[PDB]
Amino acid sequence: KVQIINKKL
Amino acid sequence: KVQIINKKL
Amino acid sequence: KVQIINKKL
Amino acid sequence: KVQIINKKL
Amino acid sequence: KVQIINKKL
Amino acid sequence: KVQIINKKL
Amino acid sequence: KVQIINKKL
Amino acid sequence: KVQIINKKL
Amino acid sequence: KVQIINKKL
Amino acid sequence: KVQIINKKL
Repeated sequence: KVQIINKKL
Repeated sequence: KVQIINKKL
Repeated sequence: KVQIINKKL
Repeated sequence: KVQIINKKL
Repeated sequence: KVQIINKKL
Repeated sequence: KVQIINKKL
Repeated sequence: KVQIINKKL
Repeated sequence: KVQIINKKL
Repeated sequence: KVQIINKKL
Repeated sequence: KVQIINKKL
């Protein structure tokens, strides 16, 4: 897996 | 796994 | 695993 | 494992 | 394991 | 920037 | 910047 | 900067 | 800076 | 700076 989980609030 | 979990609040 | 868990609050 | 757990509050 | 646990408060 | 540069050879 | 540069050879 | 430079040979 | 430079040969 | 420079040969 190559993955980015990005969450901006 | 290559992964970034990034969370900005 | 290569991983960054980054959390800015 | 290569890992950074970074938490800024 | 190569790891940094960094916590700034 | 949130970025992964992954290169497998 | 949140970044991983991963290179496997 | 939060960064991992990982190189496996 | 939070950083890991990891090199395995 | 929080940093690890790790080199295995």
